[PDB]
Amino acid sequence: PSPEILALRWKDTCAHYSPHEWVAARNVVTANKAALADYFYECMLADPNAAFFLSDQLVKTKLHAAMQDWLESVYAAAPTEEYERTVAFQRKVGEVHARIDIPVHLVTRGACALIRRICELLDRDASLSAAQAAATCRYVADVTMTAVEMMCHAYS
Amino acid sequence: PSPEILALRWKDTCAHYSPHEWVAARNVVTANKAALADYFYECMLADPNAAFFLSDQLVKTKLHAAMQDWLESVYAAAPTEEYERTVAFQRKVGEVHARIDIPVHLVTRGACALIRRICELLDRDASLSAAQAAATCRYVADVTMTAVEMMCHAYS
Ligand code: HEM
Ligand code: HEM
Ligand SMILES: [C-]#N
Ligand SMILES: [C-]#N
Repeated sequence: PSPEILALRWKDTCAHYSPHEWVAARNVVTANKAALADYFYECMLADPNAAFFLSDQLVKTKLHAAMQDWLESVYAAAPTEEYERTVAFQRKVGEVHARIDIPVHLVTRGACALIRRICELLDRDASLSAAQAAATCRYVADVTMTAVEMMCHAYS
Repeated sequence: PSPEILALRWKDTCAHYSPHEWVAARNVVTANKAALADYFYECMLADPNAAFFLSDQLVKTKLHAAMQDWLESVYAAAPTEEYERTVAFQRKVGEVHARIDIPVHLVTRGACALIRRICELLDRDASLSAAQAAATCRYVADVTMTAVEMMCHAYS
């Protein structure tokens, strides 16, 4: 299952939306990427079953920054047309988790935390119309879940 | 990992929203459950990797109806306070998929199809304010992903 094939799925998912959704989403994510990373590790480190796989040092020195870079990569893909590069990266991230047996149910819960908080931030974005915010939230759920799908290829 | 423990997670997720979000979501889902099932199997049977696991007869005679019942169960849980019953059901559904080795990445893509189409339907619901529709879409993503999390427990 090659990256140029997986890139079609990413391109097709994003093509359901306009560049306006891509930009609105990428703007809220870049403006809040540290706060989104904070919320992700706040949610995970609180569950003892998730904390099992995480050290405070690993989060502080590596993963907190990596999560910000992951978010930027996901939301840069469609605007910069870097589909093949992004899907290739998602596949490798998935392989990292599968190799150390991160329970897939915690990966999906993590994805949900990011989708929820990004869509909460979009709802409060005064620069978007009701219709534009709505379309952007649908894109955020779609593109995040596409990234999660690529990551979850490693688990089969 | 008992059902009364898993029920806390479902209750907590739904408690982030008001009964207004629960009802708006349950109303759009019940009104469109057959059309949502249609869209789910339209998306899956189109991918040859997913069609591998599905016969037209299995979809026509069992799963199409089961998907409608799954949707009704997910959106009935918070309004009827049947948390323990719903999480118990989700766990068993997950076990069905894990036993016949349904790739988890296809389960997540399926969940995304339902979230996308339900939120598309909510956007067009003239009876909801912009703010109410927004809150309801966030609930739909959260509660669907909670159901998916419960299903994915079987894969670890
Ligand atoms: C949406 C969900 C997730 C995303 C986007 C994500 C992101 C990432 C990324 C980008 C890396 C690679 C870091 C690097 O090598 O630069 C990574 C690795 C890792 N992730 Fe996640 N992750 C997710 C879910 C989880 C969950 C649920 C856990 C644990 C409960 C977890 C624990 C880890 C661990 C332990 C590593 C390896 C760190 C190291 O030892 O190199 N991740 N993750
Ligand atoms: C959100 C995702 C999904 C939901 C909500 C869901 C729902 C269900 C439910 C409720 C059942 C139990 C039916 C019964 O015993 O009454 C079931 C079984 C089954 N599902 Fe799914 N499913 C999902 C994803 C998938 C995917 C991605 C595939 C395949 C590519 C798949 C294929 C099957 C098969 C083959 C069975 C067993 C049917 C039988 O032989 O008894 N499902 N699913
Ligand atoms: C992965 N943090
Ligand atoms: C499962 N259809």
